[PDB]
Amino acid sequence: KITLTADVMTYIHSMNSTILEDWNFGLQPPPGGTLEDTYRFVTSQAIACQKHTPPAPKEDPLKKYTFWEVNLKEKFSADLDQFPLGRKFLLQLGL
Amino acid sequence: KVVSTDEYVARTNIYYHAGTSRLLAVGHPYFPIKKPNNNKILVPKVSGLQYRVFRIHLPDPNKFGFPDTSFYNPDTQRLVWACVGVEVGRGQPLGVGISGHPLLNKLDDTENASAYAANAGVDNRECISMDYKQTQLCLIGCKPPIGEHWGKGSPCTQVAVQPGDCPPLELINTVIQDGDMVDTGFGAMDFTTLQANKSEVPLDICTSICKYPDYIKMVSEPYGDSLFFYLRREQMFVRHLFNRAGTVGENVPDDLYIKGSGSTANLASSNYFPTPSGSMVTSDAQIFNKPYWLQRAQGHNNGICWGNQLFVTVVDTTRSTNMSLCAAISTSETTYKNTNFKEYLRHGEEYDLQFIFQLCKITLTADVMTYIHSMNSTILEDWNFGLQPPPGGTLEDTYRFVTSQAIACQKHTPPAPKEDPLKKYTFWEVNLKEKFSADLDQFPLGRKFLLQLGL
Repeated sequence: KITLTADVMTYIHSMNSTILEDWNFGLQPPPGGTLEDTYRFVTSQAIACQKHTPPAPKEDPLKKYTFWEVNLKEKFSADLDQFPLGRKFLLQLGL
Repeated sequence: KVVSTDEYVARTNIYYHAGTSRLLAVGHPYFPIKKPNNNKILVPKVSGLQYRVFRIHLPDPNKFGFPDTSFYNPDTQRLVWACVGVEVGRGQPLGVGISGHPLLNKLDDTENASAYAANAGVDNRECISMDYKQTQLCLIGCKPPIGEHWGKGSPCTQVAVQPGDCPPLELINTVIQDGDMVDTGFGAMDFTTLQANKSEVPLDICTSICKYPDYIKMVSEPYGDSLFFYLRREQMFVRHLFNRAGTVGENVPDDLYIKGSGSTANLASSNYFPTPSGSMVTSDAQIFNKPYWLQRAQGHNNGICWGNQLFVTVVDTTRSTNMSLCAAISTSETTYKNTNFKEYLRHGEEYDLQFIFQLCKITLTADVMTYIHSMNSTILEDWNFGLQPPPGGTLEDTYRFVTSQAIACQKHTPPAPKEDPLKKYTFWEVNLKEKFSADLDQFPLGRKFLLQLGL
């Protein structure tokens, strides 16, 4: 996890914009903010669940190049015990 | 998930009284009197069977100018009006009306016959009258009442109905508007559309629609804004029994009798119908001129007159007596000349309302707001949140705020007044903006209520 404060953010951005851009910060309720604000927030926030799903997928910034693609999105697991590496690693570190 | 207003609504120790001076309405008991050629109603229809609906307007609490304003913080909440006490004033002396129709589709007394009925010629209708079902009722809410009734429901694309063919039915909900008709003892339906006959019921209702409070639905309401308080009192019985003249729509299955013979040979109409009769009225029966304390309500909304609005809906036959007034054409002839006198019919209604309201504040936080909005946008929209100084905000912000805020007092007063979202409908308007008071001691209800609660 990464607590995102100003400096933090900045540093990251400066380091590599994308990182943040890629992420998404769902609008949140402004602390102690003027009712007006809060209100508006609600509204906007409310009209944010219109089920409209038009999220234009970004483009591979390296489409140019080509290499062996390896999708893992559906291969993550917790009980490493069920895996060699897991076992090894696990035991290795111990805890 | 919904919740009782008590959750988000804060109750103050402030109470106010308000009530109409004395409402009065007079007109024709059966129909309006308008110019034959024209349409402008010289005289309006006025009967004890008209649904009395009141759009009670209240002054904006937040906009109201109070003595002390400490009790709450305008930077965190808004004020709302909450009714807690109401009394309905009925001024006319107890009495009964009576309606009918010169050519009601009456056939013959089915109650008891010596010998079989005659034969159906044409235009056998007659002039009759009656005393509809006795009904007392009233209800209140921040939203208007919704009636149910019967009507010609749209059909299916099949046998293109053969003229005369029986129409299909459909229960219909509708906003009970002021003046509408209450069940008379004939049910709730669009007599107009359902009875082409135009002589099945007394005139006063002939061309109209009898409505009934769709209590059920009203309560089923989650927020339950429709109505939070009410009480009904109806009763009636069979005065007479009659046969409906006309032609058989659906025939009697022979497997339910033995063929006639001679006079009997031919079947008489089986389509009977009764004469409603609201029995005698009594004082002890009375339901108005009594105070109602809306302390608790089984509904989620607890008398939160949102938008500073209100809906008192009443119905009372108990004082229906209409007076037959007659004027002569010539102060001469010492002999009664039927043609020397013009007969008229008039009915009047005396009303007067009064209530007690508790002031209420509502801390507006996110969830809060949301809930409200979700519940009913308007509420907030209607309110106004003057820009405020952002806490600890960047000087830049604060600054800008100032500017904007500053340029907000340019004396420019172009506030386009909103539009009645129910302009469509129409009912008895009741402005109270200038009738609120604190020293309830100066008022009956006040006294009563006051003492009643004690503190």
